[PDB]
Amino acid sequence: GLDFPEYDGVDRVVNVNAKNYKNVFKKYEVLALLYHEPPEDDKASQRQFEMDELILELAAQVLEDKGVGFGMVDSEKDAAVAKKLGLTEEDSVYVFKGDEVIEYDGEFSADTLVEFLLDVLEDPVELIEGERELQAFENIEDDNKLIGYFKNKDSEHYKAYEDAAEEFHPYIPFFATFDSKVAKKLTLKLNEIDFYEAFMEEPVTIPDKPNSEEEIVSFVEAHKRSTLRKLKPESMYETWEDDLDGIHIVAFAEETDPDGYEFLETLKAVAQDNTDNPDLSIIWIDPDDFPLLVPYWEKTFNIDLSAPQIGVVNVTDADSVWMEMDDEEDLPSAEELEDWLEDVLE
Amino acid sequence: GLDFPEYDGVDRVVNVNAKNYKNVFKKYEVLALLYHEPPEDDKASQRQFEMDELILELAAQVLEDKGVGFGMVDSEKDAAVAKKLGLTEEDSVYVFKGDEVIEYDGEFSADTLVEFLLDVLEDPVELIEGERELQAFENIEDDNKLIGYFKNKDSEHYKAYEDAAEEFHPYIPFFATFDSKVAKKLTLKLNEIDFYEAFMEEPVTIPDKPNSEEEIVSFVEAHKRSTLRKLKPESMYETWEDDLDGIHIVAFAEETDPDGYEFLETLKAVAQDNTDNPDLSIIWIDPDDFPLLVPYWEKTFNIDLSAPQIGVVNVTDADSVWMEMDDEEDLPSAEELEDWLEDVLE
Ligand SMILES: *[C@@H]1O[C@H](CO)[C@@H](O[C@@H]2O[C@H](CO)[C@@H](O)[C@H](O)[C@H]2NC(C)=O)[C@H](O)[C@H]1NC(C)=O
Ligand SMILES: *[C@@H]1O[C@H](CO)[C@@H](O)[C@H](O)[C@H]1NC(C)=O
Ligand SMILES: [Ca+2]
Ligand SMILES: [Ca+2]
Ligand SMILES: [Ca+2]
Ligand SMILES: [Ca+2]
Ligand SMILES: [Ca+2]
Ligand SMILES: [Ca+2]
Ligand SMILES: [Ca+2]
Ligand SMILES: [Ca+2]
Ligand SMILES: [Ca+2]
Ligand SMILES: [Ca+2]
Repeated sequence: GLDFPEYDGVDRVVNVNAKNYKNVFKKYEVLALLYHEPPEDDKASQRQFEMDELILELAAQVLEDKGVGFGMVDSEKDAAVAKKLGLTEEDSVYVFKGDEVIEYDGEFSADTLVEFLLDVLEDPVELIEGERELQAFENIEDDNKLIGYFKNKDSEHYKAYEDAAEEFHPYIPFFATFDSKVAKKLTLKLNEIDFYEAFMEEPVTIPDKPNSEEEIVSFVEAHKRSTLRKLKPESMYETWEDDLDGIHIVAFAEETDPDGYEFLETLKAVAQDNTDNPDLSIIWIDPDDFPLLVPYWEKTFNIDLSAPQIGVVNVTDADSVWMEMDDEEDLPSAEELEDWLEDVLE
Repeated sequence: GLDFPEYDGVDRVVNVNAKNYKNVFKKYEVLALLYHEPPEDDKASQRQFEMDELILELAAQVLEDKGVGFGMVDSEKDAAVAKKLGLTEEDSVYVFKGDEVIEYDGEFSADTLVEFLLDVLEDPVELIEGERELQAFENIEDDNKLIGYFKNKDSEHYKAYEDAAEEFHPYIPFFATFDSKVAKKLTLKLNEIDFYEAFMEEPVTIPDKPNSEEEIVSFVEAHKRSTLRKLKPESMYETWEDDLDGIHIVAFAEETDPDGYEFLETLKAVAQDNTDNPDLSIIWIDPDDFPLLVPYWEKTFNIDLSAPQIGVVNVTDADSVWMEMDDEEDLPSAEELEDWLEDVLE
């Protein structure tokens, strides 16, 4: 029978240098550039560099037909190109779509990169027309989302909303509808924009509508750090490095597992009860999203990720404390969680 | 501060040859061997071979602490070793756990390989004691599962049950209880074994209890092909190559998406209504499980995997037919699906 697709071994990652970098940007709508330090001469360093190149090669093969290019910029050999393009963070990926530039800070894998770039290709604002499109919108809960009601696609207040959407694309989805019926179900006046914090039932409306590009961006910046945030591969590093006071409240819960789903519903509740605390942000990690880190997590934290967990992690040395839970008795409720949090921090 | 783990570039994949293969099998509890053809000389083939070596290297690093080794066996240079070990399927992975041998036939990626090998390390039979462990068992539906009720692990009929579990480890989970309360909830007599076909509400009891090792293996062999099957990466190739009559009924549905969950519930219903048809076998593909194949699938089948799909695929040329659904009307019902498949097949 016909075989599944496979990596064909063809090289597609452009070696970007001073003479071709201008042609490359014109060739591709979306361009992903790995800004890297010159590979050390030792064996292991040469292998690490090799792994990262092939990951780009595999991604380039997948996204060749959709017009996504992949390039490498050497921090010394191509230093002038780094200067003209603004590549500062060493050993990191930059994504270019038309004008805007995205400083990728997520997992460096073929799966995650292709997913992220496919989201990048999409327009910054997604429209909602039928009730099924609204019902899909109302079901999002692991991303902060915005919804606005505007008269037409040509409205001046919509372009400001769209321009603001470009500042957070694709991490934070921006939705808009021109159907008053959908707007009525959401209690959205004309040109009003609602911000739904992740895992929160009731939204927050942006004051002083209509809103300009700057008013929207300022609002999102002040509200993007949700009280409960999910560790997603597209942004795991940005999220983890955003520690409040040198520690993270980490909770492991497998959504598909019954014990994991129940424990998550408790977390959502604790977050809803304490959503106004400006210093509280809990990281939810679904171990199913990071299969390669599970053994490392069980080893470092001395926990069994087959059962739900919650703890405090020192981001400096990975020192940790974890709430103990009985495998026979029922899982702790919001009351027990709120009390366990207050004690370990006091 | 502290960095996430990374590939360190150290080589851990053993070059298995006639002089070391016996020492290797004594070193590791679980050993995965890539039986591979000698690498071709061209550039592209040299990259493909390189890609596959690093994927093994990445898994070798993740599972070093848990005692899992990784080796490569060349079909010509190590042909005598392949002879002694029984490595016939070229360019494929063989996993050895003590005595048993598992002929891996799944996705060749680090994520899937580590997930699979971690399941191999687990014992073949998982026990159920409390109420929470029971409810976790009852939630499984994408795997065929077995459950038996015995007196204790020293029982003769439990040891026969455990020996049979090794023949299907870890693809088919074998569960067992010694708790009479749990047995009552499952309507299980003593030494009775219930077989829950995937996506089915009611089990099938193995007749002529108590059952021997061979009676169980035979029963599972005759029931392994569930009427509805999920394409899982650990076994995607085995599933796909098991064409009914040179064709597959393929259904795409993203479980987390509301429209995909409903269409899956409809699929579950259609499967339950025809579970006694020996020829009907539907493959369910969750596009979230195969992010690198989504562009290839949308291009080949001319479908949009953001909406649920169902169709018939010729396994020889990837020719296909797909049920058109309106993006504004409600999703098709079980009857409408039964009406579309029987129509295209007649
Ligand atoms: C699936 O497609 C294959 C070809 O891609 C079909 O096989 C051909 O069938 C015709 C007559 O049916 C023969 O003349 C050709 O020689 C066959 N070619 C090959 C390569 O097998 C097959 O019939 C199709 N299956 C269905 C169910 O339509
Ligand atoms: C984290 O660990 C460091 C030592 O590595 C220690 O100095 C610091 O105080 C710890 N932080 C907290 C919040 O305990
Ligand atoms: Ca370069
Ligand atoms: Ca997103
Ligand atoms: Ca309002
Ligand atoms: Ca205003
Ligand atoms: Ca909040
Ligand atoms: Ca070898
Ligand atoms: Ca399994
Ligand atoms: Ca029964
Ligand atoms: Ca008998
Ligand atoms: Ca059946």
